Amino acid sequence: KQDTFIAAVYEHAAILPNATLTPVSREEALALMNRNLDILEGAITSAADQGAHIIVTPEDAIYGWNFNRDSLYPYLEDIPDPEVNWIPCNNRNRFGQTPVQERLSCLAKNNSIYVVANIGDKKPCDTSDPQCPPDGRYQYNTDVVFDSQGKLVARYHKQNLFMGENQFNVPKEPEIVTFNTTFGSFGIFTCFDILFHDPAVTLVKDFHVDTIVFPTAWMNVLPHLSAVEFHSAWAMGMRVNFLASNIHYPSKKMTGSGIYAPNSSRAFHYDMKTEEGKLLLSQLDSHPSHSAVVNWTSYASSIEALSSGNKEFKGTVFFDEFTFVKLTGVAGNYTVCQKDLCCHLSYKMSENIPNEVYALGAFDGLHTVEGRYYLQICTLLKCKTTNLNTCGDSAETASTRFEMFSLSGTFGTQYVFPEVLLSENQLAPGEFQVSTDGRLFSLKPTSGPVLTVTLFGRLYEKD
Ligand SMILES: *[C@@H]1O[C@H](CO)[C@@H](O[C@@H]2O[C@H](CO)[C@@H](O)[C@H](O)[C@H]2NC(C)=O)[C@H](O)[C@H]1NC(C)=O
Ligand SMILES: *[C@@](O)(CCNC(=O)[C@H](O)C(C)(C)CO)Cc1ccccc1
Ligand SMILES: *[C@@H]1O[C@H](CO)[C@@H](O)[C@H](O)[C@H]1NC(C)=O
Ligand SMILES: *[C@@H]1O[C@H](CO)[C@@H](O)[C@H](O)[C@H]1NC(C)=O
Ligand SMILES: *[C@@H]1O[C@H](CO)[C@@H](O)[C@H](O)[C@H]1NC(C)=O
Repeated sequence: KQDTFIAAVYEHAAILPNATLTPVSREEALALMNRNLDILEGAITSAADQGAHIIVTPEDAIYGWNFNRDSLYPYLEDIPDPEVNWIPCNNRNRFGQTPVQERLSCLAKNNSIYVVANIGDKKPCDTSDPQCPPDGRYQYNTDVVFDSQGKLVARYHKQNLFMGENQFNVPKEPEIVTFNTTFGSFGIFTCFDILFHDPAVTLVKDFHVDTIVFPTAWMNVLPHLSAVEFHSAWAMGMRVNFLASNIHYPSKKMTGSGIYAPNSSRAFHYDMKTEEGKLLLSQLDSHPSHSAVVNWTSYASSIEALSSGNKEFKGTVFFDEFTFVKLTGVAGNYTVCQKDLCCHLSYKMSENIPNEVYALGAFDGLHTVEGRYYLQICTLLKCKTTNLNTCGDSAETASTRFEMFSLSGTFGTQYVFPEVLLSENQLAPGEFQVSTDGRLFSLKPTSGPVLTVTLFGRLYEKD
């Protein structure tokens, strides 16, 4: 047992297979995957050379995301259950046709570092299995973890597939996967999983993991679902360490990797301008200590409305119709409600920028586009233009700094993720805090202009 460790995550500019009309050969698939593994090896060795205990690499980092069932097939391997007790590097012939697992095992062993990666699983089946797909096998999006001896210690099949992941199957039941180390208990899940209850919430609530490792290939959607923004907020809301390893592909708005602790981001990377990968390291506590449990409706339910006779308007945020009120002065106090959710904001801007409009919004309803999930959100955000019809649209930059803010709401859930995002998609580590009574508030003037301050709530039972 050790009290701290060094975490590493790598943002990877993947080598994508070329567009072809029919499946490539096993041999071609393996040659491509090995070209990606050559680059990941560079990151793994560099991290180990700086004393890292664990490194995470991204979802689809080894073969990309452009597949149907058949074009994916040659990239797949049969990945056994870790209960078999297998070190591929030391016993390479135990299960045949497993060169990717072998190389990952050797990378972990030779650099004595835990290695988290995402590859593809195939599970052959018969018609005797009533669930067996017509084409004779299951295909899974699969995280694998190898320990510092090269032993396979975790295998996780992605539960919540994103629209367009037609090449993979959904597992029969959600797989709750953990692995224990000398530097804490770890849980694992993948990209889209972060928006759902199973396995993500269960790992924290039932299995009490200290840290999440998180391969992802996330497409950023402002104002609330940029990777570094939402991932760091989830970590703070769930009170776990969080190691997010993302694909680097600006063409599809993929960039946003980091290492996040319960109180704050520790390192983050965002880059839409280059095609470079990036390795991040940071120290973390093996067993983070926590403050008291946050009651998200406590302060909000205790006060009278901060404003009345609001001039309210409708605005669209990522396809959801929020109820907004405009912030008129350089300082103010507003309350706005939609159905069961009332949202309260107190603020003071550093300067009124005349052509820049900010609004406070509330949403309480079911999201349906690109996925189905129930939301309660209170948001302060920079409107894209001066027109109120653009409040909620994607806004990349702003000029208004804030001297103070305090946001809260009457949430009917205890799963709330506190987000703060500054202009140019920068996080604000150490500049804000969450109180026990559910207030997201500033500790000092913001170091840069504000894109949003948001409390993003999930009511999993209403999905
Ligand atoms: C209404 O908003 C104002 C900000 O414009 C709040 O003012 C307080 O400002 C002082 C600065 O001297 C801070 O110390 C406090 O932190 C601010 N408010 C807090 C903590 O609530 C004012 O309090 C707001 N009204 C409320 C909350 O009823
Ligand atoms: C990944 O699961 C995609 C998840 N989708 C997003 O990042 C999406 O932009 C939001 C933020 C969840 C909004 O709906 C993996 C993936 C990557 C590429 C293609 C398909 C799936
Ligand atoms: C894709 O084709 C280009 C051009 O011939 C080639 O340089 C590259 O190596 C190819 N990649 C793969 C995976 O075949
Ligand atoms: C592991 O190191 C040994 C050194 O002899 C060698 O067999 C192999 O090339 C190495 N593999 C990796 C992936 O580092
Ligand atoms: C949270 O606070 C509200 C209002 O103060 C109270 O009614 C509720 O019982 C509290 N819930 C928990 C779980 O502490």
